[PDB]
Amino acid sequence: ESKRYGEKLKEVFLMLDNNVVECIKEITESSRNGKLVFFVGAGVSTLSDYPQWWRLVDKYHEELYGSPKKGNYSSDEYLRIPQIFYNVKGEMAFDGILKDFFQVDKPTNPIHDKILAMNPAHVITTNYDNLIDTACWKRGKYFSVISAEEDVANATSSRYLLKVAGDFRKGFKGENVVLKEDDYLNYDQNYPLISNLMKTIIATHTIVFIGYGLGDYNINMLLNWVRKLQKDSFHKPFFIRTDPSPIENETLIYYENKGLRIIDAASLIDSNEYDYLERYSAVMDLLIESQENKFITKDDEVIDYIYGKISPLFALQYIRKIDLKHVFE
Amino acid sequence: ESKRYGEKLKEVFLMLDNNVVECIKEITESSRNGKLVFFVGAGVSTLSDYPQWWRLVDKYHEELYGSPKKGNYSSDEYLRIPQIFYNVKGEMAFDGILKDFFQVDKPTNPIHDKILAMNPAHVITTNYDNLIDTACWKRGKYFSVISAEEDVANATSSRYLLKVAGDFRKGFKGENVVLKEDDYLNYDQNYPLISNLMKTIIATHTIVFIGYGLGDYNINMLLNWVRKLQKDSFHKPFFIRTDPSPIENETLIYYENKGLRIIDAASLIDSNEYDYLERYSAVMDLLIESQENKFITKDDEVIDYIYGKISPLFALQYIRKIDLKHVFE
Ligand SMILES: NC(=O)c1ccc[n+]([C@@H]2O[C@H](COP(=O)([O-])OP(=O)(O)OC[C@H]3O[C@@H](n4cnc5c(N)ncnc54)[C@H](O)[C@@H]3O)[C@@H](O)[C@H]2O)c1
Ligand SMILES: NC(=O)c1ccc[n+]([C@@H]2O[C@H](COP(=O)([O-])OP(=O)(O)OC[C@H]3O[C@@H](n4cnc5c(N)ncnc54)[C@H](O)[C@@H]3O)[C@@H](O)[C@H]2O)c1
Repeated sequence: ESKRYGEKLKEVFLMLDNNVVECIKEITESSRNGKLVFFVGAGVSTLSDYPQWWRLVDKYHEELYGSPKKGNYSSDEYLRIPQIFYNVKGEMAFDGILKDFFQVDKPTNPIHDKILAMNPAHVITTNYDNLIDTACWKRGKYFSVISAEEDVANATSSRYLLKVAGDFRKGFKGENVVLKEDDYLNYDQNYPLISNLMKTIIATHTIVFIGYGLGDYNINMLLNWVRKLQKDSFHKPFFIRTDPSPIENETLIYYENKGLRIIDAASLIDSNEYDYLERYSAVMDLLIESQENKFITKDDEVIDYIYGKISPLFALQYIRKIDLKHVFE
Repeated sequence: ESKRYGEKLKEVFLMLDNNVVECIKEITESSRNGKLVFFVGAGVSTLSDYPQWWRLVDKYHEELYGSPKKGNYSSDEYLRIPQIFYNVKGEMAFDGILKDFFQVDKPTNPIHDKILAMNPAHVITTNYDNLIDTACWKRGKYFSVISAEEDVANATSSRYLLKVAGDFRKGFKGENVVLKEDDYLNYDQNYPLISNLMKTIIATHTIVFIGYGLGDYNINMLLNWVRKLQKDSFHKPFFIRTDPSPIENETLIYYENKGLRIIDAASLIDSNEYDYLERYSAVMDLLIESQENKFITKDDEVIDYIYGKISPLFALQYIRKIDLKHVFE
């Protein structure tokens, strides 16, 4: 643990392919320059035992028909069942179940802290829990929260916490979040400001995609928007994938040509089929410890961390030694 | 069968709900006025043993990932797996699978003839097989086939056969149909005239959906387009549903509020789990035998059928006896 984990991370750093090393090098540089923006989704919140969306679709399904579905719900059944419930049963009944499920208090997993350990310029989450807001407040990093159209102009600070999928701050109702099918069908007409505010950060910042699946609605919509741009014209987003099985090569080639630079979590380490907290932690600790220069051991590498900090100080003819402990950390 | 079927259909009609009776009467009136259009899907081709699309999505999966998938493909897999196989293995292999799977010759089931016996003014189909074209040709009905943009202007007849999903007439290649995921995204740009033609036919005619699942992709786009329209302004399409299990009440209310009048084939008879032909023929025979006046069993209907034919002739001073045999057929 104390020694095992420290040795394991440094050992895994030496076996990584050049692609993962380049991805980590770019992520660390973006974080140091101050242009790193995380994109948290469902998966960084379920580590805090937050309910998954299918557990509410099942409740809607068994309150409409009478029995849970015999299988896993598809992408259409995630938006169509709650819409059938809203149309048939009504709106107050649709909000009673939301109040029952989402009126819970849960802790903040360590990942929520690690995301704040890299100093992200912004944070773009597509979930409605206040776990990330609580973590940011407790760690002392003030972030202006933007969960409504009226919040875009009234931004007190410069760092954002854009919740592009609504929020339950104003109350536990379905008019503040995007859950049904018609909510997605009218997202660009009901949220015209948070769409621009999200598409601008993606184009003028480094983006990471922790906590997301590789076939989500949001990821595919973002890739559809990205394909409408020109030749390169922007930085390809990084995608931390933490699924149990290793990613197939065909599906990796298919997605790496659409913009993603995938960093699979179940390839640097071997873990159990349910140890998700130890798959997020591998990538996050790899990035954080790459920031701290722990994974630096070579003769030519010390002539880069030394030249890369002394070379700018060449126009000056004689710099003081009292502040020379500032050009280095 | 031979003689019991005539009594069984009459009993079913006598034991029908009033909504289905009204739907059948309106359908018969539309057929008699020449304003009936049939929307045929990929459920009248499987009666001819035509290869279902999930077999191609299974061959693509087997050739990509080496082994078949576990379970049943969702909506996204129906459009993404073919797209991944395209982007990875090339258009040549994509079309090689298409030619090997779709270059077959199947007969025309009795439903293709019951469809034509109702005398439709148009036929809109999302399948690519030429089964409906063969059925039209082998009965003396001339329909102008329309499966590409260049065919819209070069039409010669007034009765269209609008294949709104393409056709393999000009070669068994994937560029002549809509099968992938990017084909569906760029459909309004690649088929701007066929969409307008289909929308105009839907607006100015009576539509019956036969062969489509209720949660189909195509149906849920027409249902979204038909909501952007104003108040009533048109006629709600008829949907002939022939699934093995009866439709639930909530899902019936959900789709009847979206502008659909549903005729459930699994609620008018008692068929087996795989007796799809006996359910198609149970709803396509009620309409045809209602046209033939096999259900008139009251004096208020015999003094009305005669009156609807004879009343317009009251203007004429005297009609010949060889025209009374023309007024009635
Ligand atoms: N889809 C259904 O109807 C259904 C039915 C029964 C059970 N489940 C279970 O719900 C879980 C999520 O299913 P999904 O369809 O959203 O796949 P998903 O990959 O789209 O889930 C999103 C991401 O959540 C992340 N994550 C972090 N901790 C997790 C945890 N304990 N469990 C799951 N994900 C975690 C993962 O990185 C995952 O990629 C799965 O464990 C699944 O077995 C789903
Ligand atoms: N639903 C899936 O994703 C899936 C996946 C793998 C295999 N399958 C198999 O394919 C069959 C149909 O799958 P689908 O994707 O077309 O969904 P679906 O059942 O909704 O098919 C659409 C329509 O085909 C009509 N039809 C007429 N004859 C039919 C026949 N012999 N078999 C099936 N439908 C007939 C049905 O009335 C239906 O409305 C299923 O019975 C199953 O054995 C389905």
